[PDB]
Amino acid sequence: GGGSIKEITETTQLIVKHLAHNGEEYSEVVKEISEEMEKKGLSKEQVILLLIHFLLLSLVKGLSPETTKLLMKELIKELEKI
Repeated sequence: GGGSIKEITETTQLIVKHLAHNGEEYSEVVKEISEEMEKKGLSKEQVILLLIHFLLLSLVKGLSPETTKLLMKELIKELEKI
């Protein structure tokens, strides 16, 4: 439901640090993206969904950390409208 998402965030950072040559640059994106999700009041379930969405953009689709950050920011905005 709600609460802190730092545990979910730190796990995602560690996941992407391990599976990407530029994992550190992705981890910083996870940090900035997670703080925006907790700012926008998104639920834990939305955070996990979006963090897994970030993992698939970065690690599966091969999108740069800057690209994924832009897409995650636009997805967070779309979520707060609903």
